[PDB]
Order: sequence, then C-alpha cells, then structure tokens
Amino acid sequence: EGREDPQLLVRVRGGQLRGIRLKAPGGPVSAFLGIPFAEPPVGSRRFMPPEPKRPWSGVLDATTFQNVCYQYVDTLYPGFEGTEMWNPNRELSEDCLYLNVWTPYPRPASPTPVLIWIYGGGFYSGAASLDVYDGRFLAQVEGAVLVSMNYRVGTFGFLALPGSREAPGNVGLLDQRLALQWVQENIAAFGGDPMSVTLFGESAGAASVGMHILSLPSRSLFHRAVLQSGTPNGPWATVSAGEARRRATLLARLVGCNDTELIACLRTRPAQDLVDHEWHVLPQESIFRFSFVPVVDGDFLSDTPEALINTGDFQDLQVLVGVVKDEGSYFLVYGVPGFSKDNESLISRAQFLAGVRIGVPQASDLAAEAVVLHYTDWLHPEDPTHLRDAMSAVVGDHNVVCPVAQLAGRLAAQGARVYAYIFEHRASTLTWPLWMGVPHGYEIEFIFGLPLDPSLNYTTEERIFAQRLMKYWTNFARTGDPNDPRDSKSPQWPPYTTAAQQYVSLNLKPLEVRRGLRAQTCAFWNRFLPKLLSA
Amino acid sequence: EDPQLLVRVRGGQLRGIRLKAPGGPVSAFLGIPFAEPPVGSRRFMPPEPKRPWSGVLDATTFQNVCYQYVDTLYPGFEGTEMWNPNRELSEDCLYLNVWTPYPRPASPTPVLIWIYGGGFYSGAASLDVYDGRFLAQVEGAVLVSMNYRVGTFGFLALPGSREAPGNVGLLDQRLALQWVQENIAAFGGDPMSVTLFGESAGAASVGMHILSLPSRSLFHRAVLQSGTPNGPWATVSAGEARRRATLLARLVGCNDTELIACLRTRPAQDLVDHEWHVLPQESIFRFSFVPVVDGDFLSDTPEALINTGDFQDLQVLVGVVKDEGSYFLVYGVPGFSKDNESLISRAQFLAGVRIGVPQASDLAAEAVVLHYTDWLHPEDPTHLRDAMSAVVGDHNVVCPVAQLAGRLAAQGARVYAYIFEHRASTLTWPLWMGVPHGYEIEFIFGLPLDPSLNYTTEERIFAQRLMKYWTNFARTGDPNDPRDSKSPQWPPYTTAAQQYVSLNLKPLEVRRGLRAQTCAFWNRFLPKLL
Ligand SMILES: *[C@@H]1O[C@H](CO)[C@@H](O)[C@H](O)[C@H]1NC(C)=O
Repeated sequence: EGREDPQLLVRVRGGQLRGIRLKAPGGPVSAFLGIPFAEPPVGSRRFMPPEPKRPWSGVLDATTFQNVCYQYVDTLYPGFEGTEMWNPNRELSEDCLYLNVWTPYPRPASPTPVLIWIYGGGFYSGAASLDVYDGRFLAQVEGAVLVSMNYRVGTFGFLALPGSREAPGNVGLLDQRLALQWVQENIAAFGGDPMSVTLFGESAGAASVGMHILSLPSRSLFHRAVLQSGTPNGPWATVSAGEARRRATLLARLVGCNDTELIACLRTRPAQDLVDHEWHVLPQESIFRFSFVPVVDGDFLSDTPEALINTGDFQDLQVLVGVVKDEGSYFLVYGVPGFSKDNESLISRAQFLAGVRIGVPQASDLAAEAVVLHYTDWLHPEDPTHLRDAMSAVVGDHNVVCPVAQLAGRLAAQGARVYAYIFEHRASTLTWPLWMGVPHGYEIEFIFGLPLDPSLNYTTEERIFAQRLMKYWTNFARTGDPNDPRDSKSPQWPPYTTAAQQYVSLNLKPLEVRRGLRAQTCAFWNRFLPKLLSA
Repeated sequence: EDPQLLVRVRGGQLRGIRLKAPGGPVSAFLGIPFAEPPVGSRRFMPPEPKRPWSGVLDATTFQNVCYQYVDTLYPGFEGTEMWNPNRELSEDCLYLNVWTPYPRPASPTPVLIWIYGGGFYSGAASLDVYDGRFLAQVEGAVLVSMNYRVGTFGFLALPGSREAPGNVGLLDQRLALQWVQENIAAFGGDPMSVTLFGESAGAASVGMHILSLPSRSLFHRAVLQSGTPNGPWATVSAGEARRRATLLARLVGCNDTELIACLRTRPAQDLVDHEWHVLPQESIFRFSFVPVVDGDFLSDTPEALINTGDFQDLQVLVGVVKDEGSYFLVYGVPGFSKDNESLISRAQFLAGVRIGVPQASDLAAEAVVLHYTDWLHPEDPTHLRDAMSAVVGDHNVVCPVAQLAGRLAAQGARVYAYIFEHRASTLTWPLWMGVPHGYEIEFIFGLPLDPSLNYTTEERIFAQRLMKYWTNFARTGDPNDPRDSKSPQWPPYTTAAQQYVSLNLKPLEVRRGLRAQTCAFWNRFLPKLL
C-alpha cells in the first residue's frame, strides 16, 4: 500500500480491491468497478450455471468497467446517439461476469441501504457500464450504496435444453443471483446494509427483478423491489420448456449440430457465430422475436409467472412499479413497415392492420380483428396521425402497460404494498423524434440523476425533477415508502389498491394522483383476449 | 250539416267531427274503413279493398283495436296503461283516421302518415299519444294514422303457402298508403308529399316500406324513431316463422291448408293465450310473430337489403332517446322494477346479459360483459344497473339505428339524425329509467300544448320546436327552419362527419358519432364472433 489513498482499499471474500475516487457534481464518490463475482463462464462452462469467483492474490485493480457480455450490436442507425447509448461500451467477451459498486466518499459511518441495478436489453443485450447507469449521483447525493452486475444475455445467458445437465436454462438469472449472494456476503465491507437491499431494474431487468420475487432461493437475498416498464408475466419475458427446447435445437442446426453431443458441438462454435444466428431462430415476423429468454423450467421458475402471481403470498413485500407515457413507440422503428426515426411515421390503415399482425404475432385472425377494432378511433378511422399513435399503444399496452397493470393488480390484492407511477417527462435532450413521445427507457437517466451533471445540457427544472425522483427511489429503498416522513405539505403518493387503483404522474409538475391504469383497455388484454384463444 | 265535415271518398261519403284544439278547431275523420274486415276465412290473409258504401258513413269516433295481448304487469299504472288498447278489441280493425286543419286546407298540404309501435304484438292508432289534433291545428298538416293487424293475426306465416303467406300486418299498412294516394286530396292532402313516421315497430315498418319496392311509390320521405328493419327483433327467417306457426298450432291442437283451416276456426283470444309460449326462452323479445323474410314483401334480409340498396332520391330522419333499454328491463329481467332504484349485483348483471342478448354464446356474453363493465368501479350497482340498460338499448335500438343511418348515407340517401334527451316532467316511471323508450312521441305530437295536461311552460315550447322539425322535414326533406338564420343548423348525417343533434331543452347542440366505439363492437365484432 504505502502511498495509495486509504479510502479506496477494501477487502472482500475473494481478496483485495483497489477502487477509484470519482468526481461527482457536488463532491467525490468511491467506485470499485469490475469486481469479479464468478469464474469466467468460458469454454466447457458455456451455457452452465455460474461458479463463485475463486480467491485471487494481491490487490485487484477495480478502477475500470470490465468486459461486456457477448451480444448483438445494434446497427440500425450508425452514429445515432439514441441507439448508441445502449450499445456495449467495453470489449465484448464471454469473460464478462463482474459487478460494480458505488459508495459515498468517505465510505459512510453507519450501514447504508443498498440499491442493486439489473439492466435491460430484452435478454439479448445490455451492460452495467453504460453511461445511463452511472451510480455516482445516487451515491453522492443520496448517500446510497449502488451495485450493478453484468449477467449473460442471448444464447450464452438463456439457451436451454430443459432437463439436461449441460444447458439447464436461466443461467443469466443465475449470474444475477450469484451477484446478490456476493452482495450479502461482501457489501458490508463498503458500509452496505445487507439487511436493506432493494432491487431495481428496467424492461428485461425489471422482469428479472420480478422473477427474483417469484423464485424462492432468490427471495432471501433482498427486501424491496422496483420494476420499471417490465414484468415477469407477459408475452415476452418467458418461454415454455418445450419451446425453449425447440429454439435451442433450431439454433444448433443453424450453426451445424442426445443433448450432451449437441451442446458439446455448440460449445465449440465461436461466440460471434452464435450471435450471428440468434435472430434467425424465429423468421416469424415479430418485434419481440427474441428467442432466448427465461425458461419456465420447474426449477428457477416452479411454474409460469402468471400462475405464481395468482397464487403467491406477498404479505411481506413492498414494490414500486411503473411505466412511461409511450412504451411502444420505440419498438415500431425496429421492423414495423411505415415507421422510421427520420419522418413523422404517419401510417395507413393497411399499414395498421399489418403492424398489428407483427406486434401481436401470437394473435389469430379473429384476435387481430379484435385488437384493430378496440384501437380504431371510429370518428377518424383513416387518420394517419391517430393510427400511428394506435400502433404505438398496441405494442406498448400488450408488452408493458397491461402486464404491469396486471402485476400491480394481483400483487396488491395478494398482500403487497404496491406503489405505481407513470413517467411523463420527455428529455429536453432526447434525440428521438417528437412523435415518439416519452419512449421506453427514457426515465432511467432521471432516476440515476444524470441531469445533475452541468456538462449535459439539461434544463434547470430537469435537474430539480431528477433530484425529486432520486428522493422517491431511495426513500423507497430505505423505508418501503417513496414519500417523505417529514415533509408532507407537497402531495402524498398513495399505495395502489384493488379498491382505488391509484397511481401518480411523474413529470415537471408536483405529484398528481390518477385512478385506473389503462383500466378499460387492460381489461381487454388481460381478461378478454386470453379467452379468445380458448376458441 | 257542417259541409266542412263532409267528404266524398272513392268508397262514398263520410261525416267527420269538429274537434277542439288549444288555438283553433280541427276536422277529424275517425275510423274510416280501408279494407274488408279480415275475419273468418280472411284471417291470416292479405287485406282486400273495402267495398263502397251507400249513404253517409259516420266517421266521428275511433274504431276497434286489432286483437292483441293486453298488458297486465303493472295494473292501473298509467306508465303502462297509456300503451294499452283504449277501445274494444276486435279482429275487425282495419280502419284509419285523418286529422286536417279547420277550415280544410286551401291548397294541397303535405301529409304525415303515422305508424304505431308495440313490437308487432300491440298498439292502436287511437292512443292518446298519437292524437293528431295539434299537428293539424298548429302546423296545418294533414295527419293520417291506421290500425294494422298485430301478433298472430298480422304476422303468423307458413311461408310459401297460399292461405297464410305472412307479412299481412305490413300489407295492411301498405293499403292505407294506397288509400292515401287515392283519397287524401279530397281532404286537402297532397299525395305528392306523403311522409311516413313511426316509432319502434312502427319505425321498422316505415323502414320495411323503404325496403319494399311496391311501397316506394306511395311515400316520399321517412322518419324512423327508435326502430329499424335491421337488428335482432324486427324480422324472422322463413324457416323459423314456419316453426313458430306449427308450434302455435300444436299448442292449440291442430299439410299447410289443414293447419290453417284449424287455426281459422279458433276464437281470437285462444291464440293470444299461447302467443307468448312459442319462445319460452327467458328473454324480453320473445315475441314470436314479426315480419318474415319471405322473398316477397322483403326480397332478402334487411341487412342484405340496406347493404346493396340505392337510396338516391330519399330523405330520412332517424334518431333515438337517451335511455332506450331501461323500459325493457322491468319486463322479465331479474333485479329490475319500477318500484325500487334497481341497484344490482354483478352476478345479476351477468345473468341479465345472457337474458338481454339471448343470441349470445358463452364467449360473446363474456365480451359484452367485459366491454360494458366500468373497470374502475367494477362492482358499483349504479353502473351495473345503468350498464344493463345500455346493453339492451344499444343492441336492439341504438346500434341498429347507427348502422342504418350509416348505410343510407353511404348509399346516397339524405340522413338527419338525433338523440332525444328530455325527460317529461309528467313522467310516471322512476328516475333511474331516465328518458325511456316511447317518451318522445308525446312531444312530437304536440301534447304539451294542451294546458289541461300540466306540462311546464318550457316543455310547451320544446314541443312547438319538435313539431316544426318534423313538419319542416315533412314539407322539404330538411328539418331546418327555412326562415331561421342564427339556429345553429341541423347538419345531415354523413359517414365521414357522423353528425347528429341533441334534442332537449337547451337549443341544438351538434355532436359527432352516435355511440361510435360501442356500436363498432355490436356491428363489426360480435357478427365475426358468431
Ligand atoms: C418514412 O420512412 C419510412 C422508412 O424509410 C418509409 O417507408 C415511409 O413511407 C415514410 N413515411 C412517409 C409516408 O412519409
């Protein structure tokens, strides 16, 4: 040691770490980045559950983000900030199982509550190193301990031959779990309270958080949860065992391959090779045609999430859940004909019925008719501006809003304290067109407090709003309640109940309560539509 | 012998009575025979023209009501009695009435011909709410109404047979129209400006005359208030009518000719006993005998017919009231009564839907339930009560009316549409029924102008307004006052804009889309589902 900053040397179960004093707007923070939490899932270890990181010697340098798990890189709009912001930002490699910790500087006196971030990316992409997940502001301004882990995505993370020894399924979720275990054992070394661990995540990350709520071994590893624009139930977060098996076999064939023999072959294929084909498994025209997601294997998920949210005891659970104004808009540009970032995307009725088939690929002819009918404004059934917005809502409501309204519903009714929001503020800095509104993913930069960095060109009120949001989230991590125990002159955020179905709007104005989360429409998707398949 | 009350029609001479109306006298001619009494061997058969008569036939009093079920659900309650027969029941009933201004019109007056409702099982031209005195006095209109055969007497068919070919109640109506072409001039009427108006079954009948070629040269315009030829209750298929007929015959104990001869030999009241037992089927609209799609009077189902028709030179006024379905709930629908506020349980509501939409499969019931539920207050008895009313109103009246208005407009007719939202101060049903089926007629007919009836001074003006709308449409095809700038104007209903007006105490408001989303559900979705 000798000369090193003493505030930046920590020991964990695996050995010694040297961190980095990072500069934040209102003062310094500590970052320990790229701490390994598992033996690299490489070689024979591919597709297999993660093994804990065998202890190292000397002082590990933990001052940079590590490799990002091997994934498909988005190339729809080269140069485009609005898509690149999600692209991997460190080397792609299968050796990717590391996690990051941000803590106050100096590391705090008494043990602070911990927030853990599980990123999204539809289970096919993502990294804890992306800028919009920088934990420094929450660390600095809210005295929070923040942790984020890398977990395997795509085939490496989720390709499953259910029932086999060699590719059991859900290993991405199992990487996430090992990181939570690591948190329990080690977070205290950084002044973290292993008895106050809140999970938060967004899209597939929010679905992840939901599945930890539903998976017993993972239940003992956290206390509160926050699900932003995602759910474990719903059309895209899981697969039946058989389907997962079909998809893995099909991919195996595509790359040129008794389960052992099959996976053995797969394992000898180069990483990129697998990534190059993961999209071909469903020629099937479908936005959410991502083939490798969590499998209902009767192990990690003892049963479908839908089943488990209708029969679980959530007496002891505080949950924060919400959606953004325009969940679907973002998705339209990725293969719904007529939609683009570069024009107003006004579509024709023909393009609407066509987009409904693609957006809802599980839908029969009669169901597509049902959807089209429910979303048509019969005053102006030909108006392109409306149809455009309709197509957005269909995709948005089917994939996010209704699963979330359902999740809030069942959980509240089944003993949970649920708090629900809808995020309504578009970034002054947003680089997507006006027609896309407040799109899926664009709350994250606010929760994380990015507008506090003066160099980012956010308006003043955005900087105030960010602070306000960070208060809600961390208050929730702290107490199970987003409200302020002291200051109650500014309006209260009531729990969501079956009785009142109350949620609040998040935008530049003070809090506003509303009743009913797309109540009528979600009744369509959650109650009616299923039965139109018992036919 | 007042020579003004004396007219020579093709059958002979008639003497009218000088009736008194608020601001002047009118000439009535009540109970004119337009057909030979359809009695004995003539039961179930097309009407024949009435034979000429010697001397001066007394036409100063209303004639017999066609033989019908008399309603006994709420005995002595004026809400129901007002619809009940107000003269002797008798199979001998084919009589019409003409009201005209006194002295009788100097030049040819547009004629309005009324057709009563009653679901094709009840009704009379002679009811108080169809009194033609005001429309004749105040607007100088020649107003005609006729009795037509109802129930088994008017609509019992054994399709394709010679001796009960069906639709005779409609043929009665037609013959009155024929009579008006031939005779109405002699009263000062203009046979070149005949306008038909009717409510409920009367509306559907009007609509059937639109859809029947031989009727078309007998009128020029039409008004269909709260009814349509299309929709669930107004028509039956050849197959189904024949089944209902033979089942009626079996229920009274009875080869086509032999079956009818046996029916013909049966007292009228006997058929009325088993009238309501042909569809035991716990619904409301379990009335068995209605117009039948016969390849004759109706060449094809009204749906088919309104879909392909060319309605080029035709003007139509159509509309609904604020709460069509409330009325029908009190008739055989559990939880509903004129006596309590009728706040219902969710379970009641689901069974209520299986009853109100008796055509509905398990699934479509579920659809209807899920559509009409207020998902914010899923259990509130006020909403489920009001919802039940809506389901029944929409399915049977509102959506059929929306659909026809759309089709006529699409195929070149000129369409004016309304919603009637004023609840009569003198109404006798409870508040939860709002503005129920039927309760617009009294205003169109001018009843509040009669001080003895205790209608508010506001309601009396509202009447004059509606009377102007109707007669203005009768005169011109356009309900708008041709000498009223600063209106605002009543726009034609088109498929693009979808404009109707609200008829109530506040001056006209133009609204767009007549239950657009909900009727899309009824008119586009359910069909596919079945
Ligand atoms: C906008 O761009 C898309 C994709 O290039 C194109 O297909 C669409 O027709 C355009 N929209 C219009 C009609 O301006």
